[PDB]
Amino acid sequence: ASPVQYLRWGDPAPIAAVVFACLGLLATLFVTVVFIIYRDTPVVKSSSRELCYIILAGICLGYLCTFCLIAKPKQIYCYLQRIGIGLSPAMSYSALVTKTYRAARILAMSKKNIFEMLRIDEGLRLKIYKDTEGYYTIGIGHLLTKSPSLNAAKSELDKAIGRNTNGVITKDEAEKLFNQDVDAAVRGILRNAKLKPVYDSLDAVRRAALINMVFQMGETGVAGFTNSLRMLQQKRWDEAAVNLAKSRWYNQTPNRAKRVITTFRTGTWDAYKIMSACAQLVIAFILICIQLGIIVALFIMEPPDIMHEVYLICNTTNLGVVAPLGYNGLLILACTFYAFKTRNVPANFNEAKYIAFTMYTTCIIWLAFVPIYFGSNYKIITMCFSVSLSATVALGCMFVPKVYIILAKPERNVR
Ligand SMILES: CCCCCCCC/C=C\CCCCCCCC(=O)O
Ligand SMILES: CCCCCCCC/C=C\CCCCCCCC(=O)O
Ligand SMILES: CCCCCCCC/C=C\CCCCCCCC(=O)O
Ligand SMILES: CCCCCCCC/C=C\CCCCCCCC(=O)O
Repeated sequence: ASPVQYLRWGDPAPIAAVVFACLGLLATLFVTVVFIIYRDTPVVKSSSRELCYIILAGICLGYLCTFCLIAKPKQIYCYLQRIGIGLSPAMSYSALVTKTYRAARILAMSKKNIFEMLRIDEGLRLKIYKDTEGYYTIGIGHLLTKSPSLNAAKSELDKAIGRNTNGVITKDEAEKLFNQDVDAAVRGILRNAKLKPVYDSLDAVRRAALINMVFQMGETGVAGFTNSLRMLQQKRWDEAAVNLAKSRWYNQTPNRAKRVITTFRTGTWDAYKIMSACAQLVIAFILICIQLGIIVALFIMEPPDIMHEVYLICNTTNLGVVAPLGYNGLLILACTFYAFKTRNVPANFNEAKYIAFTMYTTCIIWLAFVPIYFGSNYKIITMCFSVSLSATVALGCMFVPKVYIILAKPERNVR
């Protein structure tokens, strides 16, 4: 009848879900108006604002589902229940997986440049060899094993590549091996206090130049260029260029040092030799249309109907929940994969950090939703609270920090 009547009767649940949904709707409208009024601010215009609007619409639909699950005895409401509870997480996570996939592609294309730089400078061997220390190595100085068995080296190489290599790889396989080495080198940099301040206060190209220097001499040797590192930190490229040209490393390996110094100076890859926007909308549209087609197919197979109360009970069985839940869970898994592969990306004021934390919480909440909902005797209220909680964790972990930066730190809103 009425949630207030159920509160007066002794059930403090329907009116609570209504208040939750109303607060969520008000918060979604607040965040949307903030992001529209401040569309040209660098914090908003740096991400996919259209995909952000798609995610906001998903959150709003997830909150509106409570008014469908707690409504009057009507048929269109039994339809809109399934539509909303299937499309809200779909609408959010399709845009989210598009964003995370584009971020992962950007990261791969960024590492490709360092691979090309150190292929030009250091070199590469597609067959297994031994380093000067006498240990099995292949590619751009990638250690296979410290053990003295060529068969063990080939075993670890096959285990790392995933194919019967027989001691021979390709350039892309060598790039895959080189990505782990550059990750380890960056970790070694961020742990030394004589290299981390410069590394964090640089752009990508100069970070790559410093990585090349570390690959050539080591972190302890690169830490010797104290004055030049401080010049680079203070964005004094023209002076650091000369001070590096005065070095003994420049006189021992001049050809590579010239390119590294020119890279440090100009900030471009000119010294060496080396995803659309409307496409993301269409991809998210297709991913949402797949879920909508699932929903329509279940409408045709199992037509909605009132079973037969403030709860509009419908004939929604378990399959009509399992299939959309399954597709949304696959979306969540892909989202989590691509957001974990990009967890340390600092773009958009470290947006991927909050994205990854939100994806972790969503995975946990859904893994808990399965046995809680399916082993429950109050399924409508649990569905209400679960959808509202997922929308809430999304809106709070992803959009609340941005609105906080906009409406409280207007000076940090700079590229
Ligand atoms: C920071 C701003 C405040 C945020 C918290 C707002 C809290 C709102 C909570 C619910 C309001 C009261 C619910 C209405 C009770 C209905 C019972 C009746 O009217 O008879
Ligand atoms: C009446 C339902 C609740 C209305 C409050 C929520 C309003 C925002 C809803 C979803 C955000 C995405 C929809 C609009 C996108 C931005 C509009 C635009 O840029 O033209
Ligand atoms: C501050 C935000 C919350 C303010 C209090 C809002 C709670 C009371 C509002 C009305 C709830 C009506 C919900 C509609 C469901 C009843 C329809 C039905 O049961 O058939
Ligand atoms: C970007 C995603 C936009 C999604 C917004 C909401 C989606 C609503 C889409 C159309 C609903 C049509 C459902 C079919 C009607 C019932 C008839 C039937 O299936 O037999």
